[PDB]
Amino acid sequence: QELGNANFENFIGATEGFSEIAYQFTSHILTLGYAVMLAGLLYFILTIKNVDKKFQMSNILSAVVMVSAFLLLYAQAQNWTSSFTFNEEVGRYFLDPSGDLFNNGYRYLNWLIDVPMLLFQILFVVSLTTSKFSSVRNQFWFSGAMMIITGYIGQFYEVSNLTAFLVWGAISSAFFFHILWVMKKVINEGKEGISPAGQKILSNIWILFLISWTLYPGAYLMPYLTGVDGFLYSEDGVMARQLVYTIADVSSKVIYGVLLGNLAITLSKNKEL
Amino acid sequence: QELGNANFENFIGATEGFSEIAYQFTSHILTLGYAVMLAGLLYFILTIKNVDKKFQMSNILSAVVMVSAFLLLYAQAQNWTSSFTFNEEVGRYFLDPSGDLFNNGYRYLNWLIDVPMLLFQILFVVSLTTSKFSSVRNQFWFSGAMMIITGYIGQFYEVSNLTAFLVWGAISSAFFFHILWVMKKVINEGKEGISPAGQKILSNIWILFLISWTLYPGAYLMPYLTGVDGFLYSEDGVMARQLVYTIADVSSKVIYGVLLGNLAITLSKNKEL
Amino acid sequence: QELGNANFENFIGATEGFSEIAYQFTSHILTLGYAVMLAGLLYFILTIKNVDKKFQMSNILSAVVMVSAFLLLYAQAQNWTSSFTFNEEVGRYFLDPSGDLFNNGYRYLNWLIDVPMLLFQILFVVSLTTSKFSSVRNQFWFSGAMMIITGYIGQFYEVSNLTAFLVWGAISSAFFFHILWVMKKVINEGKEGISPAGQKILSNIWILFLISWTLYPGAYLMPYLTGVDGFLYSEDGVMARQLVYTIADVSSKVIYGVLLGNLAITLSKNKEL
Amino acid sequence: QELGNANFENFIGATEGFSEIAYQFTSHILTLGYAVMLAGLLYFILTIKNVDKKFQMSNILSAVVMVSAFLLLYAQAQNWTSSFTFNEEVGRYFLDPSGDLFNNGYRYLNWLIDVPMLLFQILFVVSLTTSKFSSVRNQFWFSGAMMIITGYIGQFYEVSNLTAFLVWGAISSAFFFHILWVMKKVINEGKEGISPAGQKILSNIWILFLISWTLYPGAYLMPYLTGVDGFLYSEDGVMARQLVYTIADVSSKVIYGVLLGNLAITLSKNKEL
Amino acid sequence: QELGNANFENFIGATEGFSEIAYQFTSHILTLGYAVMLAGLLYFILTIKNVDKKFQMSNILSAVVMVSAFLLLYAQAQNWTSSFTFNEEVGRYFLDPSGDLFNNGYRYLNWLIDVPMLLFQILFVVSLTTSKFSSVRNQFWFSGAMMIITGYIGQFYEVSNLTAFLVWGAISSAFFFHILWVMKKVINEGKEGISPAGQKILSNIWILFLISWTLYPGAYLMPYLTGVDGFLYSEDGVMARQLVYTIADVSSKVIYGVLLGNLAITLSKNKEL
Ligand SMILES: CCCCCCCC/C=C\CCCCCCCC(=O)OC[C@H](O)CO
Ligand SMILES: CCCCCCCC/C=C\CCCCCCCC(=O)OC[C@H](O)CO
Ligand SMILES: CCCCCCCC/C=C\CCCCCCCC(=O)OC[C@H](O)CO
Ligand SMILES: *C/C=C(C)/C=C/C=C(C)/C=C/C1=C(C)CCCC1(C)C
Ligand SMILES: *C/C=C(C)/C=C/C=C(C)/C=C/C1=C(C)CCCC1(C)C
Ligand SMILES: *C/C=C(C)/C=C/C=C(C)/C=C/C1=C(C)CCCC1(C)C
Ligand SMILES: *C/C=C(C)/C=C/C=C(C)/C=C/C1=C(C)CCCC1(C)C
Ligand SMILES: *C/C=C(C)/C=C/C=C(C)/C=C/C1=C(C)CCCC1(C)C
Ligand SMILES: CCCCCCCCO[C@@H]1O[C@H](CO)[C@@H](O)[C@H](O)[C@H]1O
Ligand SMILES: CCCCCCCCO[C@@H]1O[C@H](CO)[C@@H](O)[C@H](O)[C@H]1O
Ligand SMILES: CCCCCCCCO[C@@H]1O[C@H](CO)[C@@H](O)[C@H](O)[C@H]1O
Ligand SMILES: CCCCCCCCO[C@@H]1O[C@H](CO)[C@@H](O)[C@H](O)[C@H]1O
Ligand SMILES: CCCCCCCCO[C@@H]1O[C@H](CO)[C@@H](O)[C@H](O)[C@H]1O
Ligand code: NA
Ligand code: NA
Ligand code: NA
Ligand code: NA
Ligand code: NA
Ligand code: NA
Ligand code: NA
Ligand code: NA
Ligand code: NA
Ligand code: NA
Repeated sequence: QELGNANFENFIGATEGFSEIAYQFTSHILTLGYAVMLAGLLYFILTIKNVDKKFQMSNILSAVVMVSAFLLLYAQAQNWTSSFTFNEEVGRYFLDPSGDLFNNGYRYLNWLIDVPMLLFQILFVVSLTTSKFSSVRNQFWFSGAMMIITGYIGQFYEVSNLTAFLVWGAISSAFFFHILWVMKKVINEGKEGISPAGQKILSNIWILFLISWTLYPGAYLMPYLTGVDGFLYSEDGVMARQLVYTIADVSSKVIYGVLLGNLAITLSKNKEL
Repeated sequence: QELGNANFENFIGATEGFSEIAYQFTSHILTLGYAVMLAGLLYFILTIKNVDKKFQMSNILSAVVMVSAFLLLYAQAQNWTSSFTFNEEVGRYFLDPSGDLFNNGYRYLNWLIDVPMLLFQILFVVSLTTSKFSSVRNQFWFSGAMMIITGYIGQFYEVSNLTAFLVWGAISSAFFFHILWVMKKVINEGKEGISPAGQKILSNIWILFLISWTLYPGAYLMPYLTGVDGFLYSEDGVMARQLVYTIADVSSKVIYGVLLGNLAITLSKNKEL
Repeated sequence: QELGNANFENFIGATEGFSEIAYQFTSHILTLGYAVMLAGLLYFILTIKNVDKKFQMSNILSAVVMVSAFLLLYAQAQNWTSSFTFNEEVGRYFLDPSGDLFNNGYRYLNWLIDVPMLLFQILFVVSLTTSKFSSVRNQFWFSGAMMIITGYIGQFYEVSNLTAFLVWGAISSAFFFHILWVMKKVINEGKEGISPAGQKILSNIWILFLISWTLYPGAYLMPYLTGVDGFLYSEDGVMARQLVYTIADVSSKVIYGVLLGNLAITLSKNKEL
Repeated sequence: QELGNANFENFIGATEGFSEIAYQFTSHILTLGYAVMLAGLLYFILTIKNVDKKFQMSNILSAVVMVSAFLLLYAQAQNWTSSFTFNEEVGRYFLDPSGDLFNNGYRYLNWLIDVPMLLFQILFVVSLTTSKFSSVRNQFWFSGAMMIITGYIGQFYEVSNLTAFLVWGAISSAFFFHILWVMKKVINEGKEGISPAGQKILSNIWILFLISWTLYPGAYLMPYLTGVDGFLYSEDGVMARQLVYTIADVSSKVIYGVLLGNLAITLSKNKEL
Repeated sequence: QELGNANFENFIGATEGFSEIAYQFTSHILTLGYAVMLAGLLYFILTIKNVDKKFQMSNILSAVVMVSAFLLLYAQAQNWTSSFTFNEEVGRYFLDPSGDLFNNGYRYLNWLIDVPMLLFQILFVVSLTTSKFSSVRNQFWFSGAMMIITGYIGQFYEVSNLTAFLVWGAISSAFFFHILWVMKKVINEGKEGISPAGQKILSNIWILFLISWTLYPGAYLMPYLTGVDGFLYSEDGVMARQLVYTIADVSSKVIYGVLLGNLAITLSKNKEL
């Protein structure tokens, strides 16, 4: 059976198949994912007036990201259940090509919304000092797009061409390091001339950002993090990848948005928190 | 046939199958469930302005839980009708593995929204005295997460390994007892320095909370509450489990939210009821 | 063919099948049903501020019922088209058990929202005199639940056990008569000490309530209202039942809600009719 | 192949089948239809505050009609693609009875919302001089209902019984002429005592109303407007019917609603166009 | 096999089929498309109050376009995955006629919303000088309709009749040039009597408009832009066409709407950027 430039989920599914626990867990974690995003959409809309007018764009951009993430995770939850079907003889779920092959690439192109908007929205809460707004925005958006597109190309080859997978991944990582660099400056400048309570929130935002964003390259490498024929090149690695994505999605989008909202409240003249 | 680590609904469905009443009732009760949650979402949004600004976060968190519960019960309603198909020869509904096995685990991971948010929202209505907000929140969220995850692992073994089922269930129960303990403190402190009308509502909330939350471990054990080859290890137990879930869902999420809203009104300077 | 405890729609569908007109009409009338409810949801939300704050809960409860009725009629519309499939050889639609048997019981459990909320909402518009709010509410909700649950059990036996059908129906009818009794008291007390305009609307509400609610037991009996092998034990009775449900649904939920809104306007100090 | 009392789309589909252009166009025009209605729903809600309070009910009733038309055209768009399936051997789309026969009757029962509400809403913008509001409303609603129900019965016989088709159509046309008569009076009285700009809009509304509403009986007769075995008794007539419906739907519901909104603005003390 | 007047996607799909990358990418880019539009819908609604009342109609018309584009791209995303199915033997996705042939014509008829509304909305932000509002609107709408309808007819013949394809395309292009001419006048008059900041935004809008709108005829010609049996008459051309549509959709609808919003803010007495 030729699968070509397909994600490793399809190779595990076509050879060993998935146990009840592996198949059900992956469905459950994607379902939790899209439920969090629709709940988050409601939260960010309903709390718009908790902050001064100038900060409300951050709530709006959080809502924009919630719409993207809800739609994508809802679609992927259906893609999972469509791509793997129970075999009564062996009692496992095997690749069902009539559902299409499963592909994580759905996430990557939707990041062309998420990444630009997540990076942009902090610039509506913090005030820059030494950095120029337009310059930070342009660097975030350029490096964001390049990081996503190079990684997108890479993940198609995660089984078919390990070399292409690692080279494209390495190129993507360079743009990622640039984003980390710029965001660190933005957090530092944001701390300047605000209450200590605001400064503490920005310290928390930086840690959240660094960990949550690093989880995505972690999900990229997941199948090979225990090397060739390792523990993770298995249904266990399939489960781990979607779990890491869901932790990263909730952390990078919802918790990030909530912390920015809390910062906006502290910076708001009327509001106290 | 080989079903592995699957819920007992699939064993009943694959051996005896379900009568018209058992199959239809389970579909009906899940449909009522998701209808209550979407109706509740509308209620919590439309009543936001019935309470002082400081209490409105409770309405918002109720709405967040309604989104989670609606999405999950809607999905599970479809999962039920997909997993069991009419056999014309015998006139009963039998396991249809092309629909996937039925799994209650969908509920468990979505509780990672419901439980944390339900426990959190009371802290936006009552005032603590001796207990610290952040400390109560952290205990609720840590013990809530551990209770859910341990029970989640357990329910996969409810047929395949009764020992694992009972041990994981027992560990989960310990975290549950801790939650009951902390919530009792919160209700007691909440009663201090408020009107007798408010105190009565908090007394009602405690009883509602204790009964509604205890129904979940009840649903966990349901198939075995009449022992080996008991009355409940049957389509009658399948019906009973989803009925208990729906009573618990409506009670723990909607009625809880309504009572908290009514408490917020009594604590609101402008508002009266 | 063995259908067990199934609604008579399935017996007609499995024996005679449905003509184009019978099949299409039943689909059309259910589609009109769910369209009216979603349109009504929009109407009740958009007119909230047309009445004094104290009356707005009636708009909210109308909206809650609209959500329930929309969801249920939308689901039942799909259930109808799934349960009956065209046979090319004879040119009629026959029972397709792969879609599941058709069951009116979906409506019954959703009445656990509709009935309690419809009975409750009038208590936010009229003022009681001799009766206590909590007492009327409790009687409405207790007798409402018992009426629904006993009728729900009954309708499963409408073909398989005419005796059980009529006995459960009779028990349900007793609870219905109690509801009619309590609602008559509520209307009488509501008329006391209000404008003639208000009194006229309450007279209209009583007639609407009495006729619209009585249509439901009419739908229950429909197949047998022309006796054994009568005109209505046919596709014509199948059509008649869903037509009566749709007239009852629109009358009891939407028109009732509109009249209560109009009553609220007349009782509103700020608002004018 | 026995189709019985079915619309002519099914006879063309079962005999000649549909070319790529005929099948795709019909799908496209229904898709445009439902898109216009959901976009219109948003427009009528967002512009509510552009007119004086007394005129806002017209926006609300426009929104109500948008909900009905969106739901119906969305359902019919799916019904079209379900009822006709590609035959690879000849490269045409043929009747697929597993999808159900296609029926325009879906539209007719939903007109029980559209027609009453479209006729009603003008009475919240114009002021009558000779005519009583309640009397005009009752005439519109009675004649609207009778026009719809008689036409609904007729269209089932458009192939099976040309005589029934034409007689029911003729009876329906009588009620239609009554509606045209009453609406002409309403427009004339509406022009009395308003600005010339308002009078011009009402002149436009009358022309729009007369043409857009006459398109519906045009769609009814479409297959036979070129006589027996004429050009229109073909895939070309199938296309023409749905095109005429979509022009009529957009004109009678959206453009009508926009012109009424524009009239309301001119009659509004605060507002100007 | 015989495909008749069908888009070239179906010819590639039926002969060579699509690689994993070609099939998945096309699905991903359409998914991004509809996600951007629903996120944009939320953005345009939530930012309505960021501009003076007189400019808010531009936000409303942006929202209207978002509804159209979301619905269309969502439907087309499903049409793509329905029209091509994995062949296990060769590991490619081939035409699945049971899903219907794929057709870009869905986009064209929905442009009867998008094009008229996009051209109209600028007239609620800029002030004309020498040109009449009604005259510019009428020219936009007439030439817009003719451009769309002629191109719509053309694209059905892109394989079956290259001559019809190029002639209808040429006629469509003439109406397009007229639109470019009128929009240039509108931009010029719009620049008169506004701040240099406003003039810069209008310069950007003109460039965006010219490039984004020209991408549509580019997508029309895509398969033949490398001549007969060129590189683009392939899965690579299929990918390129949907990529160009998505870039054009985001640019012409969302970015255009955002720039108009930014212009409205600069022209707003209360607000500043
Ligand atoms: C055994 C087979 C025969 C069965 C035939 C049944 C006949 C039922 C007739 C009337 C229902 C009256 C029920 C009483 C309603 C109780 C209301 C209630 O529970 O609320 C009390 C309220 O609080 C006050 O203070
Ligand atoms: C076959 C090759 C195609 C040739 C390419 C044609 C391009 C120009 C088309 C039309 C120009 C004028 C059309 C204007 C249509 C009416 C709108 C209008 O100008 O009227 C406004 C009214 O006067 C209120 O002020
Ligand atoms: C802005 C986003 C766009 C990104 C999407 C990329 C898709 C590339 C599309 C077109 C390039 C091809 C231009 C064609 C120029 C070559 C002409 C040619 O090859 O000659 C024709 C042939 O030789 C005579 O028979
Ligand atoms: C919610 C969406 C977010 C925050 C997306 C973030 C995505 C990344 C940080 C992706 C990074 C990658 C690498 C650093 C290397 C491998 C390829 C990527 C794109 C997964
Ligand atoms: C609406 C969601 C709610 C209130 C969820 C509550 C869940 C529980 C209280 C679960 C408790 C469990 C045990 C104590 C033992 C067995 C495993 C669990 C997780 C079902
Ligand atoms: C919109 C929902 C409403 C108003 C539901 C009303 C339901 C009833 C009045 C049901 C009555 C019944 C009987 C009195 C006898 C037979 C069984 C029932 C439940 C259909
Ligand atoms: C959007 C809904 C509208 C405006 C509905 C209008 C429907 C009609 C004017 C129908 C008229 C008919 C006749 C006059 C004869 C044939 C049967 C009808 C019902 C199509
Ligand atoms: C978002 C929708 C937009 C902006 C649509 C624009 C459509 C066009 C500019 C279409 C132009 C065409 C030609 C100039 C020639 C070929 C046929 C068309 C219709 C694609
Ligand atoms: C930085 C992390 C990258 C480490 C690369 C590890 C090389 C993995 O090696 C690969 O493992 C697969 C599954 O085990 C095998 O099927 C492949 O044949 C093999 O190339
Ligand atoms: C704390 C409540 C747990 C009670 C444990 C009951 C033990 C049931 O025992 C189990 O019952 C099943 C169904 O009858 C049988 O199929 C199994 O063989 C048997 O092990
Ligand atoms: C309306 C309340 C009383 C109704 C009782 C009517 C008795 C119905 O009688 C039933 O009729 C069915 C269809 O005709 C038959 O198939 C059954 O054999 C017969 O028991
Ligand atoms: C007012 C318009 C009514 C005209 C009705 C006359 C047309 C009836 O002609 C019908 O045409 C069908 C297809 O062309 C044939 O299949 C039928 O046999 C024939 O009766
Ligand atoms: C202005 C751009 C239009 C250029 C028209 C080029 C003519 C293309 O020629 C066509 O190429 C197809 C694909 O290779 C072939 O299948 C056709 O047989 C051939 O007619
Ligand atoms: Na599956
Ligand atoms: Na598929
Ligand atoms: Na089923
Ligand atoms: Na499946
Ligand atoms: Na069907
Ligand atoms: Na089924
Ligand atoms: Na089709
Ligand atoms: Na079907
Ligand atoms: Na596919
Ligand atoms: Na199909």
